[PDB]
Amino acid sequence: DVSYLLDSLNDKQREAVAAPRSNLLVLAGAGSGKTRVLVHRIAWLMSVENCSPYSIMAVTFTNKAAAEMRHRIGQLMGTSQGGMWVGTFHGLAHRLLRAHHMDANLPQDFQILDSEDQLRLLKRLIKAMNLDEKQWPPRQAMWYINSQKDEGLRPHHIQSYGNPVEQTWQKVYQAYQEACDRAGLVDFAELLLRAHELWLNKPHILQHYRERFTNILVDEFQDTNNIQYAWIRLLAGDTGKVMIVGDDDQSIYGWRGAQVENIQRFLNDFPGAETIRLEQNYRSTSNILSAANALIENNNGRLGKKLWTDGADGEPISLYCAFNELDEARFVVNRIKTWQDNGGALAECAILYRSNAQSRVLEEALLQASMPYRIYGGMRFFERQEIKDALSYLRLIVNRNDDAAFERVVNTPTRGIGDRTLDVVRQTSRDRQLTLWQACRELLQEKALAGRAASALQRFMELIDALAQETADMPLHVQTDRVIKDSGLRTMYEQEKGEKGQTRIENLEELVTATRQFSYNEDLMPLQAFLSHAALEAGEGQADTWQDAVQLMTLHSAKGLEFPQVFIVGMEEGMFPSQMSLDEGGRLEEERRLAYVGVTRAMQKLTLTYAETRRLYGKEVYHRPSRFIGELPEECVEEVRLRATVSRP
DNA sequence: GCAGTGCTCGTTTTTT
DNA sequence: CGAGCACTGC
Ligand SMILES: [Hg+2]
Ligand SMILES: [Hg+2]
Ligand SMILES: [Hg+2]
Repeated sequence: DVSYLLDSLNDKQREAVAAPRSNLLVLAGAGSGKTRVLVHRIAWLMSVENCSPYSIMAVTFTNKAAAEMRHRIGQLMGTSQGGMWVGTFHGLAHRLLRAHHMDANLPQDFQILDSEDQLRLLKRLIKAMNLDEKQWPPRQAMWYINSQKDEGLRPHHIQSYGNPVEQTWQKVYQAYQEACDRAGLVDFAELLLRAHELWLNKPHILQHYRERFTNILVDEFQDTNNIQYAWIRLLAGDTGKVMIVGDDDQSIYGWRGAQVENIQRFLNDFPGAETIRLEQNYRSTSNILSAANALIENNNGRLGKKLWTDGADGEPISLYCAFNELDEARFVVNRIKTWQDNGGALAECAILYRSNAQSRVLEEALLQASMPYRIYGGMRFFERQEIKDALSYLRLIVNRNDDAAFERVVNTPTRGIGDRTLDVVRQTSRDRQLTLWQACRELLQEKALAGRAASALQRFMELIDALAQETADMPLHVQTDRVIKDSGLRTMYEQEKGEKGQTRIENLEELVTATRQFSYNEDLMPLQAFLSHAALEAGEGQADTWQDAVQLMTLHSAKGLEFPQVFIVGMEEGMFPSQMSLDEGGRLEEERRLAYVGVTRAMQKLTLTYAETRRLYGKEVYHRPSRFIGELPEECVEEVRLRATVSRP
C-alpha cells in the first residue's frame, strides 16, 4: 500500500522512496536514515512498481550491513523475500564465480585467500625467485598486486616502461598468479576482477544477468574502487536502473582504494540521474550538527549540504586540555562514572581515537576504575592462528593442491618434515611447475628425500588422504572435531603454556560450535560452503557479550554507529592530522572527514580532548590543539579546565 | 626447529 | 620507549 511505505518517512525521504524507476544518487547526510530509505525503496519497487524480488540486487561493503539490510527488508515485508540478491561486492562476486566457475576458468571448489595467506604466499615466492626479501618486501608486493587488481590490471597489462623497479614487481605478480591459479586459489581482489572479466568474456551470462537484475541499489558508494564502479556500470548497462546512496563527506577509506570521484562520476556517466539530498538528522542535538556542519565546510571538494535537526540545541560541546595523556584518560573515565552514577549505561559511551596506539593508556585507566569495557581492535575469529591451522587441514581435505594450506600445516604440529626437506620440495615445485603436494609425490616416488624425513612426509600425505575419506559422510561439526584431533592440533595447543594456551583451546572448541550452528542453505556442499564463510566473514573477537561495557575503537571503526556520549581523544596537531598530512599532501581533507564522522556519531553529548604533553614513542612531546577543534563554532563549544587554586587555609 | 638475544624503528586506518 | 622480530648457537 502506497501509504504503508510513505507515511512514516519524511518529505525528502519520500522523494527517494517514491521516485520513478531510474538512476539516481541519494546523497544521505549523517543521521538521515539512509538505510530506512534503501529498505523502503526496495519494498516500494516490489509493491508499487511491481518488480520481482529476483530483479533486485542491493550491494553493500560489510557483512554487518548486508545482514542489517537483509534483516530490515524482511520485517517491513511479509516473509523471507527470496530471489533477491543482497550482499557485498566480494560476496556477490564470489556467488557468481561459483555458479559459473567453469566459464570463469576456476575449478569446482576454488578456495579464497585472506590477507595472511596471501602475504605468506608472496614471501615464499619472492624467496623462491632469489629476491632480497629485505629490499623487496612481501607487504610491498601485496600492495602492488592488490592495487593493480583494483584497476583490472593483470600482469600482461603492466606497462613498466624501463624501471626494473616496476618490471620486477610485474615479475612477482605474474608468478603469484601463475601459482594461485595452479593451486585453485583466489584472493579478495581476484574475486571482483575474475567476476568482472567473466561478464566481459561471456555475453550470454552477462546477458542473463542484465535481464534478471534491473534494479540495483548500492550503499556507501563513496567507498567504491575503480573495478567496483566498473562492475556496476557493466551490469546496469543500458537497461538496469540503479540507485546509489552515499555521502561524499564520509569517505575515509581512500588510502586503500576508495575513489572520491565515483560519486560524481556516477552523475557524469548517467545523464538524467537526479540527486535527492537527505539532510534531516534524527541523531544529534543542534549544537553537534552545527559544529559538524561548520567543520566540514573547510574542505573544498564537497558536493555540498547542511545537516539540520528539529531537536533542541542540547548541551554544548566540551573541550578539555589535560596535563599529559594519562590525565586525559582519567578525565574521560570520570565523565563516564558520572554518566553511570546517573543511570547512564556504559554501552552508550564511546571513546574514539585516531591510532590504535592510544588505547593502552585508556584501558589501564578504565581497568584501574574497575570500569567494564570492550575494544574493537583486531584479530577476528577466523584469522586467529589456531583457527587457520585447523581450517588449512579441512582445506587440504577439499583440495590437495592448496599450497597455502599445505605450507601452513605440513609440519604444524612438528612431525619431522624439516627445512632441508621442505626446501627441496618448494624448489621442485618451481622447476617442475607443480603444486607443493604434487611435488611431494614425485620426490617421494623418486626417493629423493632423506629416508626418515621422507617417511614423515609420507605419513602426512596418508593422514590427509585418510581423513578425506574417513570423514566424507560425517556432519560438518563431526568432521571438524575429528580433523582437530587427528591433525594433532588439539594435543599441541592442549600443551601450550598458561592462559594463552587455554584461550587457543577454547577457540578450537568454538570452531566446532560455529560449525555445529552453521546453517546450510543450496549451491555447494557444507565443508566448501563453510570454508567460504570463514574466509569472507571475519567473525568478531568472542564473548563477554552481556556486560554493560564502555565502547573503545578507532574513528574508522565507529562509522555508522551512534552513542549518546562520544569521547574523542588525542585531538592535537601531529596526531590528528599527523605525519603524512603534514609534510605536504591533501589526505588532510580525508582527515577532516574522519573528524566529521567522529563528530556526527554523538547523539546527546560530545567531548573532545587533548593534552599539553604526551610521551610519543620515545621522548616527551608538546603538541598543540588540532586545527579542527578551532574550526568549530565558539558558541557550540565549551572549554573545561582544572586550575591550581592554592587557598591559604 | 627453537630458545634467547640484539635491533629495529613506529603503517594513523579496516573490509573482504 | 618497547612490541615485534630478524638472527644465530645448540
Ligand atoms: Hg521492474
Ligand atoms: Hg592543560
Ligand atoms: Hg551552536
